[PDB]
Formats: sequence, C-alpha cells, structure tokens
Amino acid sequence: YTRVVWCAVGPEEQKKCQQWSQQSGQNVTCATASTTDDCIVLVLKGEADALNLDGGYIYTAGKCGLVPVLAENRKSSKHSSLDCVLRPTEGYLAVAVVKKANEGLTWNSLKDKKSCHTAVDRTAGWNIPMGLIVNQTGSCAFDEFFSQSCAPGADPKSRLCALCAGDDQGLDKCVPNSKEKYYGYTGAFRCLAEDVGDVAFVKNDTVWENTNGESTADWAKNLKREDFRLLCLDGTRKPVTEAQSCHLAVAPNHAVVSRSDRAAHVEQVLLHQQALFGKNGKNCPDKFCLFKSETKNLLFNDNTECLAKLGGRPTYEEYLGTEYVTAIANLKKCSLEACAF
Ligand SMILES: *[C@@H]1O[C@H](CO)[C@@H](O[C@@H]2O[C@H](CO)[C@@H](O[C@H]3O[C@H](CO)[C@@H](O[C@@H]4O[C@H](CO)[C@@H](O)[C@H](O)[C@@H]4O)[C@H](O)[C@@H]3O)[C@H](O)[C@H]2NC(C)=O)[C@H](O)[C@H]1NC(C)=O
Ligand SMILES: *[C@@H]1O[C@H](CO)[C@@H](O[C@@H]2O[C@H](CO)[C@@H](O[C@@H]3O[C@H](CO)[C@@H](O)[C@H](O)[C@@H]3O)[C@H](O)[C@H]2NC(C)=O)[C@H](O)[C@H]1NC(C)=O
Ligand SMILES: OCC1O[C@H](O[C@@H]2OC(CO)[C@@H](O)[C@H](O)[C@H]2O)[C@H](O)[C@@H](O)[C@@H]1O
Ligand SMILES: *[C@@H]1O[C@H](CO)[C@@H](O)[C@H](O)[C@H]1NC(C)=O
Ligand SMILES: [Fe+3]
Ligand SMILES: [Zn+2]
Ligand SMILES: [Zn+2]
Repeated sequence: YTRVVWCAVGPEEQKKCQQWSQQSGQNVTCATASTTDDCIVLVLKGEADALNLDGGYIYTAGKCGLVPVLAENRKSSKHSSLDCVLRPTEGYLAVAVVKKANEGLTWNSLKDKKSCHTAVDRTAGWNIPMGLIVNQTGSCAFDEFFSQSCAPGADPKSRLCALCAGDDQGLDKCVPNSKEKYYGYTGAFRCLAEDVGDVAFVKNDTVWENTNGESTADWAKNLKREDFRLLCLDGTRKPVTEAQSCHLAVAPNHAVVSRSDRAAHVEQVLLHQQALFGKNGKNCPDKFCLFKSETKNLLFNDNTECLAKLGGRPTYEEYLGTEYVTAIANLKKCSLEACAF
C-alpha cells in the first residue's frame, strides 16, 4: 500500500535498492530484473510498482499503458525562486563526442567508424543519433553504418556488440545493464575515453562529470575537457563548452513511471522518500543518499537535484513531446498502436 516495490536493473542497482529498502524501514522494497524491458513487464504484471526510465523506454512503457509520475530535475539557472519539486524540467542535451586528437572526424565522416552507445532504445545513445542517420542515409540498415560498436541490448554476435566488454570476468557481454563495462552514459563515455570507439553518443552533462577531476575513477582521473570535441550537425567541431550551439537534440528528462492505477500512491511515497534521502534530505548524507552512487547513475542519475511534479498530468505522449515521439515512431519503422509484450 504505502509500500512500493521498486524495480532494479541488474545486480548493482539491486544492491543500492536493498540499502534504500533497509533505510526506509521497508516502505520501499525491491524486485530485480536483468533488463529494463523485463522490469517494465514486472510492473505490468503488478509484481513491481515503479522505476525511473530514460525517455526511449518511457515510449515503450507508454504504449503498454504505463504513465509518467515524477521527473528527474537537475540544477537550473532561470526560475530561481521555485522549489525544485515545483520547477519545470528543462531537458538534457544529446551530443556526439570525439577526441580532439582524432582530427578531421566530423558528423559527415562517421560512416565506418567505431561507435559507443548507452544502450539500444535510449534517447541520446540510440534514438536521436540512429534516427538522424537513418534519415540522412535514406536506409534502415543502421546496423551497417558503423564498422563496430558497443550498443548494449543488440545481438551479442553482431558488430553492434563487437566493442562491448562484458563484466570483470568477460561474461554478460553487451547486456543492457551496468554489469556491461560500457553500458550507460558513463560506460559509453568510458568507451570513447579508452579509445575503444571513435565517437560516444551521450549527454552534455556526462562530459563535465567525468573530466577535470570531477570523477575520481581510475579511467577518468586524468581526463581533460579540452581533449574532447562535440560534433555539430553542420559539419563543425566545437569545444564542450558550446553544447548550447552544438547538440543533436534536447531530450526529455528521465522520469519515474508506474501503472496508472498505482500512480498516485507511488507519487506520495516518493515525495516523502526524497524529503528523507534527497539532496538536502534529513538522512542524507548521514545514512543514505538516494541520488548518489559514485558516478554510476544507479536507479537515478547522480546529478539529480530532486524528483519534480509534472505540470499538466501528462500523458506519456505529452511528456515526451510530439517532436520526440515522431522521431521514435519513424525509426521504429525500421526495427505504432502496440505494446511489444
Ligand atoms: C552541460 O552540463 C554541465 C554539467 O551539468 C553544466 O554545467 C553546470 O552548470 C551549472 C549551472 O547551470 C553549475 O551550477 C553551479 O554549481 C556549483 C554550486 O552552485 C558551482 O560549482 C561547483 O562547485 C562544486 C565544488 O565542490 C562542485 O560540486 C561542482 O563540480 C562545481 O565545481 C557553480 O559555480 C555553479 O553555481 C554547475 O557547477 C555546472 N556543473 C559542472 C560540473 O560544471 C552545463 O551548464 C551544461 N551546459 C549546457 C549548455 O547545458
Ligand atoms: C526523420 O525524418 C522524418 C520524416 O520527415 C521526420 O518526421 C517528421 O518530423 C517533423 C518535425 O517533427 C513533422 O512535422 C511537424 O508537424 C507539426 C504539425 O503540423 C508542426 O507543428 C511542426 O512544426 C512540424 O512541421 C513531420 O510530421 C514528421 N514527418 C512524418 C513522416 O511523420 C523525423 O523527425 C526525422 N527524424 C529525426 C530524428 O529528425
Ligand atoms: O524535448 C524537450 C522537452 O520537452 C518535454 O515535454 C514537452 O515538450 C513539448 C513540445 O516539444 C511540449 O509539448 C510540452 O509541453 C513539453 O513540456 C520534456 O519532457 C522535457 O523534459 C524536455 O526537455
Ligand atoms: C514509512 O512510511 C510510513 C507511512 O507514511 C511513515 O509513517 C514513516 O515515516 C515511513 N518511514 C520511513 C523511514 O520512511
Ligand atoms: Fe537518457
Ligand atoms: Zn537545439
Ligand atoms: Zn494533457
């Protein structure tokens, strides 16, 4: 009832969820699945209540009747007065990032190069860049465009997984969960940083959070912002400070979804959970911080300031916006009134 079952994707999120569970006095409990799609199915069956999803998955979930409940909100600049929970979301910038040293690589010479994607079906890592590439190429053979990639969630024996590395034992290659070394925003940026790929499709924030000492992780220690460039759609390369004028799209923020019949209850529990474990929460950083996990973005993104209420009781189509929704519909004609399960 006032007990919510959260769905965790893979073993590291499970571990974080368990801690949250313990600290919440079991107001929150945990179910675990190997992929986000499987978590969506748990939610449909009523065996889990909720999870926080990237926009590409909100589209999947939406067709099956799930609804957005609250949205990640990061630090803003305009609307200084408003409380975080009431502040409108701004959205993130999807970018394509390369090494400065890889000169003469631009948007127009990406063909046959190596790519790093957060996961198949995700906004910045897949839907935006592959949608543009299909568009520009006039062809649904997006699996042939790059020579090799790491795109968690594709066929492990395909060239889309050739660059994925699996877990510290080499198992679970290309699975779309954090066990895969190059999964997610951080994984795809690591894939570029280690020069496994030529380009990473991530968001603007990922570059800043993993360079110039912001990350203490071994692979990101010595990374410098100046060693990276953004690829712009006009064929130019720009410094990472110019993301405002050099992105592939603005993406809708990740948001918590649930079955509509459970939305109201998930919302109230979460609002109270963040008062306890959120940014300035009563027990964070004392006992547990919901929005921390050492740059690994477990359950929620680490840069989340709060979960915010949605202005308008959005359907998922309204939450995603008509320009994003049509982009996805078009790309999925290669790979409408449905539910995949
Ligand atoms: C692309 O993404 C980056 C990363 O999100 C965006 O850069 C962020 O811009 C914010 C303003 O919108 C900065 O906000 C404030 O944050 C703090 C405190 O208020 C200040 O500096 C911080 O100091 C502490 C030191 O302990 C650290 O936690 C932080 O790393 C940072 O050094 C800052 O003066 C400012 O008031 C925010 O810092 C900043 N994030 C980083 C890491 O630089 C960027 O706007 C975005 N670009 C676009 C076009 O969206
Ligand atoms: C890949 O190309 C397809 C085909 O063009 C793109 O789909 C098209 O997107 C545009 C812009 O969102 C749609 O037009 C819009 O119509 C509304 C309503 O009139 C208007 O308010 C907007 O100003 C705009 O004109 C268009 O309907 C849509 N076309 C199709 C076939 O549905 C798609 O966006 C491209 N993918 C990417 C990632 O850009
Ligand atoms: O993509 C930007 C963005 O918009 C979101 O929702 C909304 O987008 C439109 C039209 O583009 C609209 O109709 C809305 O009213 C609207 O709010 C996001 O979810 C979001 O966070 C974005 O950043
Ligand atoms: C658990 O939820 C109950 C019901 O609102 C509430 O009394 C209590 O504050 C919650 N405990 C924690 C630690 O979240
Ligand atoms: Fe995303
Ligand atoms: Zn723009
Ligand atoms: Zn509406």
